[PDB]
Amino acid sequence: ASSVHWFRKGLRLHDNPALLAAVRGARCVRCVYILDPWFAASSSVGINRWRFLLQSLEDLDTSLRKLNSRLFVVRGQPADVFPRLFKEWGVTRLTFEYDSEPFGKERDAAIMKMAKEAGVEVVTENSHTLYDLDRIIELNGQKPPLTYKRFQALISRMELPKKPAVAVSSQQMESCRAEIQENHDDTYGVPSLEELGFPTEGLGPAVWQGGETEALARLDKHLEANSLLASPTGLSPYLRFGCLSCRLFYYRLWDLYKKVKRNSTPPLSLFGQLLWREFFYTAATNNPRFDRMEGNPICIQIPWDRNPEALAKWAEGKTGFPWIDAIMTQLRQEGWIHHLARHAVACFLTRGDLWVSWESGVRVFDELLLDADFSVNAGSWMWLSCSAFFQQFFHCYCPVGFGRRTDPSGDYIRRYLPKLKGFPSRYIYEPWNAPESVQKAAKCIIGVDYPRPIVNHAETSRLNIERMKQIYQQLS
Ligand SMILES: Cc1cc2nc3c(=O)[nH]c(=O)nc-3n(C[C@H](O)[C@H](O)[C@H](O)COP(=O)(O)OP(=O)(O)OC[C@H]3O[C@@H](n4cnc5c(N)ncnc54)[C@H](O)[C@@H]3O)c2cc1C
Repeated sequence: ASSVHWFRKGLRLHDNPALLAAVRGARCVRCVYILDPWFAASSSVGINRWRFLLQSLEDLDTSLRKLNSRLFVVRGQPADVFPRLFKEWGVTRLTFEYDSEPFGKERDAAIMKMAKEAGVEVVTENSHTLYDLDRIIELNGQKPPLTYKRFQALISRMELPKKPAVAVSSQQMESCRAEIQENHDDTYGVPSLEELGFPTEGLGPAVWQGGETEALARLDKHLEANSLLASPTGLSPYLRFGCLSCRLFYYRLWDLYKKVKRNSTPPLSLFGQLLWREFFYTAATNNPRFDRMEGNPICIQIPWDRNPEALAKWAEGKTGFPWIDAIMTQLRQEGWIHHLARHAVACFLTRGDLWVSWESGVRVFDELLLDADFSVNAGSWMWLSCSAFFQQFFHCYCPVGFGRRTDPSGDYIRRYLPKLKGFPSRYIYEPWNAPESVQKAAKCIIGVDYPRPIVNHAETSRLNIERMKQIYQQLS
C-alpha cells in the first residue's frame, strides 16, 4: 500500500489504531495535516488555541523525525488537495481517526466518497472517544440519552472501553519510510503564527505547551484558592486535540486506583470527568444544530435578552464584578479556566444575571478556550442555562459570594485585575461597597478606574428565577 494518515484531531502516535491501519502491509506511509492558511488568517478563534495547534503539529514532526519520517503539512482544503495527493503520491489507502461532530461527519463522508471514486481504500477508527457513540444511541432506541443517569445506565450495559492500542514501533516505520525531499520538505514545514496572520509582538512563553510529549509528561506527573491557577496537570486541551488518548487516560486512572485501593473495583465516579465528555459527545453527534437554540430539537426555546453591550462587557471582563472579570481575563489571557469558574461566568451571562443566550457564551468560549470542544462546550452551556437535558433548575452562583468562598485572600483577583491590588480582602470582591477613603487608599475609584457593577445581582437573579419559572409552566 501507499498510505496517508490524515491528522485532524488524534494528534498523537500512541493509541492510534488509524495510523496502524495506514502502516499495515504498507510500502509507503505519509502523515499529513491539511491547513488552509487563508482560512486560518480570517478565523475568529484567538491566538492561544491556534498556537496550541501549531505546537502540537511541531511535536508530531519531532516524533516523526525519530522514526525517520516527517509530518507533511499540506496547505489548502482537503477537497481540492486530496485528488492532487492521490495522484502525485500514487495513494492506495487513506486513514484517519473518526470525527463524531455533525460537520466533521459531513466533510468526511464527502472525502471517502471521492476516495472510493478514486480507487482509494479508506479506513477509520473511533479512538477520540471511550465508546462507539452510535452503539449507545442504538441501545437507547436510536436517540441519544438526555440525562446523565440514563447515559450511565446505557454505559453499564456495554463492554468496557477499548484499551489503548500499541504505539507504532521504531522499526515498523522503517519498512515504509516516506522519501524526505532533503531540506525542501520545509514546503511541508509547520506554519508559524506570523504565517497564519497573527500579530506576535510581545507574546512570551505558552502557559500550556501543545503536543503529545507534553500531554504524556503531564499525565505521568499527575498520577501521584490556588486551584483557580493553571496547574501543571490540566489535560483538557490535550484531550481536545487528541494529544492525549482518552482510553490511555481511563486505564491509567484504573491502574492508579488498583495500586492505591488494592482489593477494589473503582466506582463509575472515578471516570466521571471522561464520562461527562462522552455524554455530550453522544448528545451532539446526530444534532447539526447542537450549538443553537432555534431549530435545536433538544433545546428549550427561551426569550433571552438581546443586549450586545452587556455581552461585550462580559466577554471583555468589564462587568462590575471582580470575580467575574478576573475569570474572563484569565480566560482571554491564558485560554484555560477552572470548571467552577466556567460555571460562575456562564451562570452570570445566562440565567443568573445578564439573561443573554447561552449561544453567545459558547461562541466566546470557542474563541478563547484551548480545549474548546463543539460537543462539550455547547452541551455544558445548554445544561447550566437550564436549556436542555431536563435540567429546569441549577447551581446558584453569587458573582460576589462564590469568589469570596473559593479564594478568601483575594489573591486571584489581585493577579488578574492588578488595578484592584489595593483593596482589603473584605472589599475586593465587591469594591463598590468600600468607603471612598478605602477606594482612594487603594488608588482605584469605582466608576472611574474600574466599572460599577452592571446589574444589581440581588434583584436581577430574583427577576430571572421568576422568568425561568414562567417558561417551564407554559412548557407543561
Ligand atoms: C460552560 C462550560 C463550558 C465548558 N466547555 C468546555 C470545552 O469547550 N471543552 C472542554 O473540554 N471542557 C469544557 N468544559 C468542562 C470542564 O470545565 C473542563 O473540561 C475542565 O475544567 C478541564 O479541567 P481539567 O482538565 O482539570 O479536568 P479534570 O478534572 O482533569 O477532568 C479530566 C477531563 O475530563 C473532561 N471533563 C472534566 N469535567 C468535565 C465536564 N463537566 N464535562 C465534560 N468533560 C469534562 C475534560 O476533558 C478534562 O480534561 C466546560 C464546562 C463548562 C461549565
